[PDB]
Amino acid sequence: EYEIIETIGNGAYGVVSSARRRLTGQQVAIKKIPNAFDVVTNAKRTLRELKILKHFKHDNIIAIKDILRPTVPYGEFKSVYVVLDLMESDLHQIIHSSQPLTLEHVRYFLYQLLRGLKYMHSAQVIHRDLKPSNLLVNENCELKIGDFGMARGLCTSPAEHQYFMTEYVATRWYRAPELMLSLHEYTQAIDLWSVGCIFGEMLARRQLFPGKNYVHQLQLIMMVLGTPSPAVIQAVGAERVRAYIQSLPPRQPVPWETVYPGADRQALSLLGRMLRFEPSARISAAAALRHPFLAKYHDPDDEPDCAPPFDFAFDREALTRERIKEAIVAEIEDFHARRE
Ligand SMILES: Cn1cc(NC(=O)c2cc(C(=O)c3c(Cl)ccc(Cl)c3F)c[nH]2)cn1
Repeated sequence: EYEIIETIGNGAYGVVSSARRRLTGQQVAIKKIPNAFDVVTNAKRTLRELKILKHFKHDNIIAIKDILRPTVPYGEFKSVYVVLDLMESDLHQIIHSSQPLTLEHVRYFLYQLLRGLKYMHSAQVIHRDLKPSNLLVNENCELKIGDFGMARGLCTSPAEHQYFMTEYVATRWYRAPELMLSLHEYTQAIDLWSVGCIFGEMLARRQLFPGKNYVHQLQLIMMVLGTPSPAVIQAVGAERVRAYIQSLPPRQPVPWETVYPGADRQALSLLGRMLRFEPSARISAAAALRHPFLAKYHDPDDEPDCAPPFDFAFDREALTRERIKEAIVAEIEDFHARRE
């Protein structure tokens, strides 16, 4: 049914290969999740991502094109094969390379990212791990958000460690203040912090806050944003961090013009609207698409919401590996039923 071209990916998620459907000739990416059901944690993530990707139909979100059916007896179905959009590169590789990236690239890439988040956010899904390398880009310059392993809804299970240990959620360099400090306000605004970090990175083609560890991360952020306000300092979850921040002299925010000298005025306008300490002070995805910097591409008339919202209830459930296997197989059957 498929003709393998070459291998490209490894690992943590599995193995990725480029391929073509024999009948159509159309090119795809095939991900093998080997021994998919052997570990509960992994199996749970697999089910969560299968449901998420099947839920979205959006040009700026990686899509499942096919899932191969077991052609073996059920008991020997060990590894899962997912067929996905083939994407040549990603935003990290592009930013950190000798490829072009003018203001127009920045503008268009940001536009698509935000377009994808408006959709995803409206379904009540926080990605929680946006970074350049999770944003794939194909030969046509389409940007697609992938890697939904970290994604959660607005109210989650206290049985997960992450519920309390927010400072370990996602990736340090793009991790929102509210996660670092446990500000007890966990919304889609988490993503808009990461977007700001990505935006900044694209403007200078280097990482905005590359802290070596926890404390240095906070220091790097505060070098630009200044010290958090009193109101935020009070809201800090743990005593020692709270105390640490209070131990520093007040610092005034640096205007973005200084951080990124000579950069587009309209770009820094929007950037500033995203990188603020307080979650609810940050611009939303939907509103950022309205900002003058994205004038050129914004079309209210082609930036859909996602109905209905995604429900994360299934993830809360306590299932054995063998039940998770069934649930995943049901999703493969459902995929094909819904088509054929
Ligand atoms: C450099 N290069 C990468 C490819 N592969 C693709 O086309 C491709 C990747 C995806 C993903 O959902 C995805 C995966 Cl599988 C692993 C990790 C992350 Cl972060 C992802 F986003 C979908 N298609 C080919 N070359």
